[PDB]
Order: sequence, then structure tokens, then C-alpha cells
Amino acid sequence: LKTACVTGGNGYIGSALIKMLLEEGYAVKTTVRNPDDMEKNSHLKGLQELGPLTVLRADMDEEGSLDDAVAGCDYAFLVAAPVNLWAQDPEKQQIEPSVRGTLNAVRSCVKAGTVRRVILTSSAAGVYIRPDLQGDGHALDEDSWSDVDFLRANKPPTWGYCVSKVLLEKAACRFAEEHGISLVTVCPVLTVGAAPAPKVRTSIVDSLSMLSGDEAGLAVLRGIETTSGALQLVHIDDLCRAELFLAEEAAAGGRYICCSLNTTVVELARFLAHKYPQYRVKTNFDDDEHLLERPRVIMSSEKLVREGFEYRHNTLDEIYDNVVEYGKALGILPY
Amino acid sequence: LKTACVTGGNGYIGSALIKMLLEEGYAVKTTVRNPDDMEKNSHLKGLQELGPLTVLRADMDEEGSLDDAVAGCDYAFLVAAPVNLWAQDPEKQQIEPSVRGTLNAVRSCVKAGTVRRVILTSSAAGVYIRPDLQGDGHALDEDSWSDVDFLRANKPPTWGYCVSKVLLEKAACRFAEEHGISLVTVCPVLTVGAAPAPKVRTSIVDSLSMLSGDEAGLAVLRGIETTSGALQLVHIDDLCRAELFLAEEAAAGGRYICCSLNTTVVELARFLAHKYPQYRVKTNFDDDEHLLERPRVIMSSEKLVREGFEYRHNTLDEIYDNVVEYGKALGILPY
Ligand SMILES: NC(=O)c1ccc[n+]([C@@H]2O[C@H](COP(=O)([O-])OP(=O)(O)OC[C@H]3O[C@@H](n4cnc5c(N)ncnc54)[C@H](OP(=O)(O)O)[C@@H]3O)[C@@H](O)[C@H]2O)c1
Ligand SMILES: NC(=O)c1ccc[n+]([C@@H]2O[C@H](COP(=O)([O-])OP(=O)(O)OC[C@H]3O[C@@H](n4cnc5c(N)ncnc54)[C@H](OP(=O)(O)O)[C@@H]3O)[C@@H](O)[C@H]2O)c1
Ligand SMILES: O=C1C[C@@H](c2ccc(O)cc2)Oc2cc(O)cc(O)c21
Ligand SMILES: O=C1C[C@@H](c2ccc(O)cc2)Oc2cc(O)cc(O)c21
Repeated sequence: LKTACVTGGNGYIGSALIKMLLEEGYAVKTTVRNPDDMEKNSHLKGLQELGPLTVLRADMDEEGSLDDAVAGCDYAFLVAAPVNLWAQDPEKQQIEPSVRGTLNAVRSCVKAGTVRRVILTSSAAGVYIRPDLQGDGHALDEDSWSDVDFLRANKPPTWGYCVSKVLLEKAACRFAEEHGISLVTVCPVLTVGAAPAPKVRTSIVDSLSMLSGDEAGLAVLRGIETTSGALQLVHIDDLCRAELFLAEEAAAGGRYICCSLNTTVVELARFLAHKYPQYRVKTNFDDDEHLLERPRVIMSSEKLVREGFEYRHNTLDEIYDNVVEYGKALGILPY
Repeated sequence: LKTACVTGGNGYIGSALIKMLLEEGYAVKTTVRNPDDMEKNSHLKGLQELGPLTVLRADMDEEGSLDDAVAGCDYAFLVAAPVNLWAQDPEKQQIEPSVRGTLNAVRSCVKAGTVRRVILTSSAAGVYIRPDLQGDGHALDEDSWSDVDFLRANKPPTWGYCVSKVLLEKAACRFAEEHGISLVTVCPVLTVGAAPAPKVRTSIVDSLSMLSGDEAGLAVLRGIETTSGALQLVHIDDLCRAELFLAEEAAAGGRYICCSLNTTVVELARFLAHKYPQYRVKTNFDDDEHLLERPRVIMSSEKLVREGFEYRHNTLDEIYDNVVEYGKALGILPY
């Protein structure tokens, strides 16, 4: 069989990727940091009783820890990454560990000799910090990079996360090219949908905040719109198929935005209020709230599409098709 | 004042639209075919003594008939249309007059020069004839068009009505684009609620059939579900507000489904049986329970809700809040 490595099998996106790879007939090796924690990793046993899944222990911050897991793999999906969006000391707790851990992982992939392609999962946060674009009508593509200097000078919330994505991508791209290994980078927007992982929180807390009523989650969604010009969404299923697509399509190369739809907080609030009447969805925003009626800047996925990929969740109704039941199971929603 | 034209002021939806436009401060001009029939048109005098309403005589089948009425209007609400759902000769009694009357109306709107936007009332019957979708889990949006080929090949009941909506929509859009006039099309599902018109019947006969026991109306409801995959409902007041919203919302464009709730014959029957025990509502079926237990195909109003519209009647109780009294006043219900 063809074998794939997925770092961070207990993560939100990582757990979904593993499930899809197995379904598509791959043998899968995944790393977690504490396999003995079956609260976090029970889905890996569930999947492991269904398909050829291997679970290993590794911390990406330790050089060479990934050597064994990626040995004998055709593809390496580097999903695991530091996600301290709000660290007190971002340079040391988010940025430096991100760059160092990504280089550690690519080094292991090179060492393995068998890895045909590395698939690095980054984020739209490395793309859409663009304070030089004013007014509306803007459309960002893979040539757009988040303004690191602006981020370090002004340090808005989650600035360290945005910087870490920019720096780790460039470090990864340089390392891969200097060692002759093919590297594809995927920059997904906010990802929504059910996954096998039983104890994840991550962005689900935020994407469900209009239904849960959590004001911190609501601030995150507002922050995305304010800082990037829109609220961009993609379904977990489309993200995982996109990663498989980019791994398999030999003609694929370089960076790829993964984004199905550009909306706004107000649009999403209205739609969710309409689709889920049982929740008290606040839709009446009033003035000061610098909220957009329509996107000012959109993220373009034309490169991935013209590459041959097709999204299957193309409306708000389809992007939010199964996340509510997932939120219930995770305890993020009560009922 | 801003001035709006409404065709067919004696019609069910037309009469409700006129009352709402007058309430919202519009000067209104409406056309009827026989203003001297004050049994059908008395509500227009009642409205005329309360607000700035002009009543004119016109038959949409005759080219130019609408010229005078729509002259000086900022918006034109084309509500009047042939409703011979069961014509013996649909081609000549339903389809051709529909296309021709709509083109006549839009031509008059262009000639007026003042019409900023045309709001064309069409029907969900132009959307949900989709024999290619089997199983459940389907959601239809504005890109779904009723299958005219299937309709002409099998000629199910009301096939001529369904075809007329598809053709008049496409002909109208091609004409509007060539003349650079904004045309927005609304495709309501089964519309329910009280209206000023005193002698209308239309779908009220069918939407009240579970209370009246009329088996022809009950057959129409079962037919909607069997042919479209659900029993879709919207309140007259939400439809009228939606039409105003789309007229006034500069960003709005193209076609819009108007649908508050996707339910079933059985669920509606159980709801009506509990709400109105004085009437004898049949809730026990079987075999004939080819009736769905839950919608197989749902009409998605996501485009309209994203545009900025919010439904105010969202439950069966809210959708059926005042239709029964109206049915009494119309003689459709005895008591
Ligand atoms: N969720 C979204 O909506 C979204 C959208 C766009 C981009 N992204 C990005 O895609 C990546 C995955 O996101 P996610 O939502 O799945 O986050 P998550 O649920 O919190 O999972 C993060 C994974 O990374 C692991 N990890 C972190 N540091 C590690 C380390 N030093 N060594 C080994 N493993 C480490 C974590 O393992 P531990 O449990 O041991 O910490 C976990 O498995 C993230 O980089 C995210 O920023 C997410
Ligand atoms: N009622 C619903 O539940 C529903 C749901 C979805 C869509 N719709 C569609 O919305 C439209 C209005 O529906 P409705 O319930 O209000 O029907 P309605 O009560 O029977 O009224 C029909 C109106 O159209 C007029 N009309 C027909 N042909 C005309 C012509 N050649 N020239 C001038 N006027 C003409 C009629 O005037 P006359 O009296 O002189 O014939 C009448 O005013 C219809 O196209 C319907 O198919 C209705
Ligand atoms: O790691 C991520 C991804 C990030 C994100 C949001 C929007 C976007 O467009 C790209 C990335 O959002 C989050 C929000 C959280 O509460 C926790 C998280 O771990 C994350
Ligand atoms: O003109 C219409 C609208 C049509 C309709 C029903 C459901 C739907 O979803 C869309 C349209 O139903 C009707 C039923 C009638 O007895 C008489 C009518 O004149 C009509």
C-alpha cells in the first residue's frame, strides 16, 4: 500500500485527515505526544480497528523525533503545529517553536528518502494581514503574504500566530528547496465540520459561538473579519480532500489557499439564526460595531480550482451541515 | 413620494403587497382587469381612502396595456400572471400567455424610464421539479431549474404551470439584460395568511384543505410533496416584506427563493389537528403514507437571508396565525 504520515493524530484537522486517508486506501502512520491518554486518542483506536493505522509518540519540538514515523512513507502531512494564538510571549511560545518544529519535521521527511511530497498545513493568517489594501473590491491569492512588520509593530490579538505562519512557511519552503524535496503548503481559512477527535476545541468554539452565545468566540469571528476583510469558511471534508488532492496531483506545487466561501459575521449570524431557531442567535448589530454587510476583501481559491479541485460544500448550509452535532458531542453546545 | 406599481390588485398576493406598500409610505398604482366589479375590487377602494392608491384598468395579455400604470413608478412589482394550473391546453392557456404577458409588462417598465427595478413574482414550481435527485439529503437553491423536458414528456398535473414559470423567467431575464433594467425574481413556495382581497381562492383552498376536508385540495398538498420532496410554506407577510426588501436593496440581484419552513403533509396535519380540534383533521394514513415522515428535499432560503432578509413567521403556529379566519371570511371554511 501507499503510506501516509499525519502529525498530531489527536488534533481536529489531523483526526479528520487520518480518517479520510484510511477510507481512500492508504496505510497511515500518525504521531501523538501522549498515546497513553485515551481520553484524547480513543478515535485512533477506533480507526485502528478499521484500517491500517499506526500510532507513534513524538514531539515535533525535539529534533529527529519524527524520523521513525515518516520512515517508509510516500506522503507526509504536517498538520501538528503550535496553536498558542494568545501566548503571553509569542516569540518564544508560538513563533520560534513553529519554525523550529516545521524544520525538524521536513528534515525527517528528507532523511526518510521515500517521501514523495510534504504537505504542510499552514493558515490563511499567513496571507490576509494586508493593511496596505484599503477600500473594497480586493481579492487575495497565493502571492499575498501577511505583513510581519505591521504585526510586530502593532501586535493585534493573535499577531504571534499570524507571524509564525509566515515565517514557518518561508523557512519550510527554503529548507525543502535546499534539500530537493517537494513541498506543498495549504493555507486553509476557518474550517468547519465534524471530525473523529473526541476532545478538541480549537476553532470549533469560535465557529459555533453564535449558537453557544460565547462572547469570546464571537470576538474571534469579529476579529477575523476586521483584520482580513471577510469571514472565510471551508468545510473540514473539503480541506481534507484538498490535502489529498495536492499530495497526489504531481502537477501541484507551491502554496494553495483552501477556502470555499467568503461571507461576513452578519451574513453568517442571519443564516444561522434562520437554520437553527432553537438557539437564540443574535442578529441585530447596531452601529459602532465596525461590521461589514459584505466582504471587503475575499480569499481566492482559483489556483486550487484551476488545478482541478472541486469543493463539495459550497453554501453556508453545506458548510454547517454536521458541526452542530459535533459541538454537542464535544460539550461546546449544551443541547 | 416613491411610487410603486403592482399588477393585479384584486389578486391574493397582489392585494397584500399593495396594503404593505401603502403602510410603508409608498404611493401605489395598481392594475385590475375589471375595476367595475366591486365585489372583487372593494378592498382597493378601502385602501384608496386610507392612502395614495391609484387603480387602473389593464390586461397583461395586450401589448402596452401597462404603459400608463407603470409610468412615473420607481419600482414595478409584477405579481399578476396566468394561474390556469390545470388548463386543458396549457401551451395556449398558460405557457404562452405567461411569457407574453411578462414580456409586455417588462417592456412597459423599460418604456417608463423611471423604473429603477422590476420585482418579478414567479414560483417555487420553477425550481423544484428535479426528478434527477433520488433519496433524501438534497437542498435546492436558486441554481435549480424545473426540468422542462421531464415535464413535457410526462405531463404531470400542473406541468404547464411549472413550465410557464421556467420559460417566463428566462425570457424576462434575457429581455431585461438587453435593455439594462434591473430585474429581480422571487420564487415563493406555498404562501399562507390573510390578505385584503375579498373574493380570492387560489392556494388558500389547498392550504386549508385539511380543515375543510376538501379532497381536491388535499390532493394538491400531497402532490407538492410527492413532486418536490417537501411541503414548503411561507407567510404572506414575509413574502411581501421580502419583495419590498429586494426592491430596496441595491446589492440584491437575480433570482431569490422565498421559503420559511420545509415540512411535510403529515407534520402539517398533526399540527392542524392539535391546533384546531373543532375541525375533523385526518392524521392517520398508511400506504398513501407514501407521504414523507420528514422532508426529502428542502428549499434553501440562504441567498435571501444572506442578502439581509429575516423571516418573522418561522413556526407552523406563526405561519398559520391568521389564515383560518381569512378562510372563513372567504367562504372556504364554514365556521
Ligand atoms: N481549526 C481551524 O479552523 C483552522 C483553520 C485554518 C488553519 N488551521 C491550522 O491547521 C493546524 C491544525 O489545526 P487544529 O484546529 O486541528 O488544532 P488542534 O485541534 O488544537 O490540534 C493541534 C495538533 O497539533 C499538536 N501539536 C502542537 N504542538 C505540538 C508539538 N510541539 N509536537 C507534537 N504535536 C504538537 C497537537 O498535539 P497536543 O495535543 O499534544 O498539543 C495537536 O495534535 C493548525 O496549525 C491550525 O492553526 C486551523
Ligand atoms: N398563492 C400561493 O400560495 C403562491 C405560491 C407561490 C407562487 N404563487 C404565484 O404568485 C402569483 C400570484 O398568485 P395569487 O395567489 O395571488 O393568484 P390569484 O389570487 O388567483 O390572483 C391572480 C392575479 O393575476 C391577474 N391576472 C391573471 N391574468 C391576467 C392578465 N392576463 N392580465 C391582467 N391580470 C391578470 C388576475 O386578475 P383576474 O382576476 O382578472 O384574472 C389576479 O389579479 C401567481 O403567479 C402564483 O402562481 C402563489
Ligand atoms: O489554530 C487555529 C486556526 C485559526 C484560524 C482562524 C481563521 C482563519 O481564517 C485561519 C486560521 O483559528 C483558531 C481559533 C481558535 O480559537 C483556536 C485555534 O487553534 C485556531
Ligand atoms: O398559483 C398557485 C401557486 C401554486 C404553488 C403551490 C406551491 C408552491 O410551492 C408554489 C406554487 O399553488 C396554487 C394552488 C391553487 O389551488 C391555485 C393556484 O393559483 C396556485
